[PDB]
Amino acid sequence: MITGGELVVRTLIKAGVEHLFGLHGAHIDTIFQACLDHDVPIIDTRHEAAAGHAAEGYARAGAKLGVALVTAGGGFTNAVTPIANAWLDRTPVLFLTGSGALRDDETNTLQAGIDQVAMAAPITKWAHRVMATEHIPRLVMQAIRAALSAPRGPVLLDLPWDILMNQIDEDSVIIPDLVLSAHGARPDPADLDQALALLRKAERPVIVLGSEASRTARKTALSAFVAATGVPVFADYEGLSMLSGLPDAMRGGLVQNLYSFAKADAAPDLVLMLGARFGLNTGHGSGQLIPHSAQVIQVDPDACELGRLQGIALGIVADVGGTIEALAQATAQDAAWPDRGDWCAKVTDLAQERYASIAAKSSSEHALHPFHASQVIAKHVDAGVTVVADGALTYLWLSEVMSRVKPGGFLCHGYLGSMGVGFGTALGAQVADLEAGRRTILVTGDGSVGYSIGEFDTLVRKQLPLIVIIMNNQSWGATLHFQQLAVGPNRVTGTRLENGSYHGVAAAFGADGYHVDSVESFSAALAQALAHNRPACINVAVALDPIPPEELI
Amino acid sequence: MITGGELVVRTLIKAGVEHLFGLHGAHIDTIFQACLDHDVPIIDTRHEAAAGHAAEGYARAGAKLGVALVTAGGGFTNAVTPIANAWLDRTPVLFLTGSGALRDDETNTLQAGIDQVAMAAPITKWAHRVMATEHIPRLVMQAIRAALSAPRGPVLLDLPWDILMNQIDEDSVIIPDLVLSAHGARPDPADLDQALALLRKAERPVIVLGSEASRTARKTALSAFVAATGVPVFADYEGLSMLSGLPDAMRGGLVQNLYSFAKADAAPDLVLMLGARFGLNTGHGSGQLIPHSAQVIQVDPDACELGRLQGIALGIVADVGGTIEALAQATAQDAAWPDRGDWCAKVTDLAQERYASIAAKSSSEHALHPFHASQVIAKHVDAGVTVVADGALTYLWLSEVMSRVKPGGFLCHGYLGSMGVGFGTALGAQVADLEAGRRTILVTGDGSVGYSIGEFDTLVRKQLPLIVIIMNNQSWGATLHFQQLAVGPNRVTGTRLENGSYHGVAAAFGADGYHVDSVESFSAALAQALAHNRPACINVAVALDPIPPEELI
Amino acid sequence: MITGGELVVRTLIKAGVEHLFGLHGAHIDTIFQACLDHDVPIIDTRHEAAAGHAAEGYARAGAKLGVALVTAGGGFTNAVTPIANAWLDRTPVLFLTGSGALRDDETNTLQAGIDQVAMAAPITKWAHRVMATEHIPRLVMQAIRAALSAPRGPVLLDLPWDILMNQIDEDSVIIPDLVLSAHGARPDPADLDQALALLRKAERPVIVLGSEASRTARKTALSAFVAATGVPVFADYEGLSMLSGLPDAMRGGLVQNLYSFAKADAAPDLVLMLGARFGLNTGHGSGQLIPHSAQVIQVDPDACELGRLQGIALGIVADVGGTIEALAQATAQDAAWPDRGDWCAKVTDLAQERYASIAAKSSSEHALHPFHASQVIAKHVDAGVTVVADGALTYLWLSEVMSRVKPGGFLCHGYLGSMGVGFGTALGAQVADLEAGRRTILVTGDGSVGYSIGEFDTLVRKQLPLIVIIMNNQSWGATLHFQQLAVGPNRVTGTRLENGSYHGVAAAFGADGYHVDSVESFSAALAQALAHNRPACINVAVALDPIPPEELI
Ligand SMILES: Cc1ncc(C[n+]2csc(CCOP(=O)(O)OP(=O)(O)O)c2C)c(N)n1
Ligand SMILES: Cc1ncc(C[n+]2csc(CCOP(=O)(O)OP(=O)(O)O)c2C)c(N)n1
Ligand SMILES: Cc1ncc(C[n+]2csc(CCOP(=O)(O)OP(=O)(O)O)c2C)c(N)n1
Ligand SMILES: [Mg+2]
Ligand SMILES: [Mg+2]
Ligand SMILES: [Mg+2]
Repeated sequence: MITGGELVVRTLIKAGVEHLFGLHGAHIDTIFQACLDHDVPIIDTRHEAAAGHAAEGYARAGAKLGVALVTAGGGFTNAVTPIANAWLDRTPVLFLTGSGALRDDETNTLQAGIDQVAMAAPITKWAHRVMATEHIPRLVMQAIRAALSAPRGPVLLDLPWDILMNQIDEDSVIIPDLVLSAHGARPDPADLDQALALLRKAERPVIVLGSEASRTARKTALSAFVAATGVPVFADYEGLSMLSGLPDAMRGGLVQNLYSFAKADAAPDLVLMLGARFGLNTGHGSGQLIPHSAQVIQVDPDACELGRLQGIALGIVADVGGTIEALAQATAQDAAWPDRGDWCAKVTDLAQERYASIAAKSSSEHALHPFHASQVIAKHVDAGVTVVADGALTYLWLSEVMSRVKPGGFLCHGYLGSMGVGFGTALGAQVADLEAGRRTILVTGDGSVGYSIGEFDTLVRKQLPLIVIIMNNQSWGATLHFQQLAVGPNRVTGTRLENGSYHGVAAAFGADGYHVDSVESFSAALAQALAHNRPACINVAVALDPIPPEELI
Repeated sequence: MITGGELVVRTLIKAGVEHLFGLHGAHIDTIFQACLDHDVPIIDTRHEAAAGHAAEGYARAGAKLGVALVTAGGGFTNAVTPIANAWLDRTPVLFLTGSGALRDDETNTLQAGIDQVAMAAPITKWAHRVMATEHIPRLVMQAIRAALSAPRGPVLLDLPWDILMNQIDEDSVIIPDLVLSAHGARPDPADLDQALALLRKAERPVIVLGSEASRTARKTALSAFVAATGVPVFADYEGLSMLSGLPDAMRGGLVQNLYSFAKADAAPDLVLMLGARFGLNTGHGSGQLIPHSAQVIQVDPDACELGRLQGIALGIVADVGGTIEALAQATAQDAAWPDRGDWCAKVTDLAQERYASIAAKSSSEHALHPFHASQVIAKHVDAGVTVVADGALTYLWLSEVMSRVKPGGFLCHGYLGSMGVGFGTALGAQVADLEAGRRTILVTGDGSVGYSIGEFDTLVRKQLPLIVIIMNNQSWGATLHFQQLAVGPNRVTGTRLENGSYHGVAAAFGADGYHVDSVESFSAALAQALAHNRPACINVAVALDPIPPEELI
Repeated sequence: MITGGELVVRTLIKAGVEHLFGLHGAHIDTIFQACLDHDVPIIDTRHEAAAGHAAEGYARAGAKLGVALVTAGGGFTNAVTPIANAWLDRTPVLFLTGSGALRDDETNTLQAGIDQVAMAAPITKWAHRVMATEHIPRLVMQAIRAALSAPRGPVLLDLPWDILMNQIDEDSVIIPDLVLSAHGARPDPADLDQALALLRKAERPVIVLGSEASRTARKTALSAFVAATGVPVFADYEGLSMLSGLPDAMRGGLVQNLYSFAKADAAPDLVLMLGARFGLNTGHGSGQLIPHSAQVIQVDPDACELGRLQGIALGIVADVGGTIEALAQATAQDAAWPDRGDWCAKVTDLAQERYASIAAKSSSEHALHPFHASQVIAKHVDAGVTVVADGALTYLWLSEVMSRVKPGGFLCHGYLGSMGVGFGTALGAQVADLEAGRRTILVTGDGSVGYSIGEFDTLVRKQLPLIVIIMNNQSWGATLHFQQLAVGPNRVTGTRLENGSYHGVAAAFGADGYHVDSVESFSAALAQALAHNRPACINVAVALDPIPPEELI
């Protein structure tokens, strides 16, 4: 005789999950008991939103399934921002929630009576309420299959208190394996051929990676394909870390710096989009990054994304990882590829030029320029580090130093653009980075850090050595800029935050707190915090007036 | 200057659509005007349900996109049953609906004020309301891409009266092409290898086809793969017609007759499921058709379906058509395949034995046995015929004669099990069959025909030579059987239909009407109607008491 | 030991329901068995849509709860149009639906796996799935209270097959009474005073009744209020029959004929709206019926409706029935009311003038004018007759003769404006009219009758003596008019219906069939059918070209 909670955890074990992120409630205590018995850690936070964002972080930074665990009612409703974020970001999280007992349904009782499945339906791949304890294993496994397959996304499994506490005889119900191929589907040989023929006869070809390249992590395949063709590779934020293993001469970097190419007479001839959607990060349908004049080969698992905002030449529905593999295989059997050395140097030179351009207009005459601050962070970024970015102006500036470095992970806002998401995200990422030997750095704004500032307590309780760097410009920055730029100099309201010692908050939570206002003071602080196996907060006084290039766009 | 309706039709044209199925309304009259101008026929019915099912029938029988067109309000709400059916049936239909003008939203006006998108969300791949006339082309095309890619399914595009009537200058908005590869994704080489290895070392292997094999229609690939391996092939209803081109010795027929295999000591060793889900048609998780002892290779575009009710050996998420192609390609390069002649003969003999078994207990001592009736239909079934089946007992009987024939199409109930769906389905099918030179026969129940009996008018108006065969047992038959069988002999209520001359109704609508009660009278009637390029109704008096084998299950 | 189906029926009994309207299915057979045992008739139709509309008709014509009963899957989806119609019409129907068993949820099984509750949520007052058999009584009763209270509306109760078949010991679960006051809430005395003060100092005051006056049927109170004040009373379609008991001199008739009042210098001074919403029937916010210059007193149970499209003077949220009562009570204690005889005559004269105006332009030079046809129906309309109206042009013409007669019921399209709804509606109404001794006449279009033409069978099987009058103009009339009027003379497509003997269809179903083409032939036919306790169809050949005054609007 065992509980439905046991059933959940036994299935999670068989799926290979090793960590869950949650906040306790009576409704879901059978899952806690089971995890205690099985030595499965639940990283318990101070807010369900932080718990959900940790699950995302864990998934995004480890390329794993993330699992979030929340109680009925407010437990679920506090998880909604994570679910929506993961939905837009194509990130694989199983959200497990409690709900009211099915017996005594519709009795106006504690934490019951909200349609949690209806609320999640618009923003999950699947959302469903379990009706019987016996169904737990097959439904947990089905939810996980939905989460993990292309395009990845969140799933909500709602488990009534009733269903969880009820006891059945183990050995009346079978726990299935996760039987799902790890290699995705790949293009038809004729599409691959055509794609390769177009790639071969292009003068200025370019590859753009998006989130699905990251989720599948086919690093050795990518790098064989890139080495054979010499075609320079860009990424949106989520795909960036997939460039870390490529040879320098073909790291184009973040797609944004594709911006100035047209006016340099170097607008790409052809673009191979591998899970990079037409939208915010790729410049919508504007043709400012992905030129209207270019032939586009788009590979996405969702047919809707294929040429959504712009005409394309070849539309392939397939898995991105499977496709990368296929390109490598076809390309190992090839080796008649034109040089592209000149084109690669041009790509390199343009990225380099934007950087030096920015550098030529940055200061400290009584105050630290956000670009200078980002540079200080940049010199510590390599494959042994995951960078998590939050807070508008902060990350638009940070982005300019991200292309020339090679992070193990880079986790920035997706389409949701939700301020505050970073803290939970970074905490989940650090958990995943512990097995891989990486340090997680969170770079956030003074506004954004306030959303989840209580997580400092969690960092100390759980001994997670996350470094939280706050770019402190005394304001909701991008948003203050909008008011001045779009309305007028004296139209600034509700956008100032001229109060609060954030390092003191961290100190009062047990975390090491630093405050800095200079290139040299910040440098020393970050170095000292990296040297300690200890969580930290670095409160960086930074100038507000400078406008990052990406903002004017 | 052109209308939003023009924009819709121009985009449909470029997608290659050649017929729409609808019922007129003022709200959507711009689409009618445009179709009139471009010579695009709209097949207008007597009920939006019939229109919607016609779109299904056209898609299912032509392996094409089907397009339904309904007005705001009741237009949409009448279309809901077709949407749900297509959803469960993985059938590609674009449902185009009017809705209230966005200007004067929330003014309690005619046909406005129901959230049509919210209603369709639970049963569509995508459902969305267009907000601007300029968006019409990219959104129509996006909707079509979603409909057509794996697994196929319905899509609802809601077009406000406002948005449709409003005029823009053509040449300010571009009409995209349909750029979407026609070949689906295929398995990773290593998964294919493993699948083929398991297939090669099996003793009693079996292939089971489901709806996706049918949507992709890779007939020449399938038959090359079957010819190379000699592996017998079964299908659920929707997959059946895909067996019409295979050599007889490997036509297992409908999956149901896999039922008696276990007790004959011939339970399959291995089963290759190509788009056949675990569910109603495959015997759920019971192992009565797909044995628990068998190794299962499942190929489905939705990872959810992979081993949903039962353990599997290999779970591949890929397109079924692309998979079939890949198996043919790998299998042309092979030709070292074990005989399977004995096994195929065994498959053959079991199917044949079930048939003769049924035949040995069927009569006419004053009344025509439903099996004998089905046989009369069978002798007219070949590649030049699409059979559409409705009505419970009718189709459970019909199913027993469908395995030994080779129809160009077989369209039966799917998971929805919705009585009455057949009439509109057969009407759409007949439209698709006209270019292919086929005849459509509908075989339906006296109950089910009453759902859409007015479509006889549409047959006559539109000169569609459909033959409507009514198995008339004076009742909602299966449903009456349930009452006697599950409750008791004198517990029959609301299930009798002892009234109504259905051939008369057809005659009053201008269609040729026949009434028959015998093997010989029915035979003559069907032959005569097949000989005429004319729609017909054949009212067949048939016995009620007999229980089809499938019913006891 | 008893079934959940028993529980449903026992609770329905205690609520006082005496008829259900449904179509049988195995999933809901426990309800059929129970009704058979308790002598509760289920009127079984040929389409769930018809069943649902019958429930509406029964409720709308009897001022009762209507109860509809449909099976899982297609049974529910076919009911959707009735649900939506009842939603916009504020009509009290309990929709009881089957759904798949909760055990074996998510097994891809027959008729399961569509989120029926999600589909109904956007168009019900409450929609809910029952989780335990013990909950059936309290939940049925809850559903009924929701349906019956102000503003009335449809409710969906979803009862899994599981839940219905499962057996419990009766006497372990109590069946509650319907304990819900029959008298609605009434306005605060101060609001009533103010309303009465404004009404007393008005020069040209007017009352407009809507659906909620009809649901509560406070006939004796209304007529005491009207007799005390001498204030003329109008109604939208649904409120019309509430005018049948009032003195002639204060019967303004349908609100539409308030149209010409402004240009006659007689635009109302003040309007007391009793459940009449701003919307389609009251001319939206246009002030063509409810003048912008008038002081408006609006009484509605939904605060949202209060001045939704137009400024009002006094907004009261209360029940319309309770309010009418309160006005009668306050007004019995009053009797100092200004004359209004002149104003009433003026109202009378305007209505009369519109009628004579129309009459002066109607013909038969080879063809029967729709107006003349309506007049033939009018001479049989009194308190002993319920009129049901369908089909666009048909009812816009019929409406012009409705003001001067006094029907026991008038059931016309509401906001949904869904063609075809009439047939089931009239069938339900005739069931309700049987206890009250009334005859039901359906007046419908040739288009609309096609939607549910099979119900002629149901009329014969159930011996319901409905008379179905088809205004046959060989077309979807209003819709063809729109094309000529809005697009052009030769822009007529998919709007013609030049085929089909509708009377023949009725005769083939066992109903008396007539066809007529003249004032005198129609007159004889209608009289003969009224004389027989028998269902009938009168196919009326009617001219198409005439444009009803309401159409130009
Ligand atoms: C949850 C959420 N709240 C508000 C906003 C709107 N918003 C866009 S930028 C911004 C704030 C910037 O704050 P900060 O973290 O201080 O970063 P800075 O721009 O100062 O670097 C706000 C409020 C949002 N996108 N998401
Ligand atoms: C829309 C719908 N209504 C009701 C049912 C329940 N049902 C199962 S079998 C059956 C009807 C069979 O009647 P008929 O069309 O005459 O075929 P028969 O079995 O009588 O040959 C019904 C009504 C359903 N599955 N779908
Ligand atoms: C279900 C539905 N279908 C279509 C329309 C659009 N429409 C406006 S009136 C009308 C048809 C008129 O029907 P009929 O019964 O022939 O009316 P008449 O010819 O008497 O005007 C249609 C189709 C609608 N409002 N609802
Ligand atoms: Mg800031
Ligand atoms: Mg039957
Ligand atoms: Mg008509």
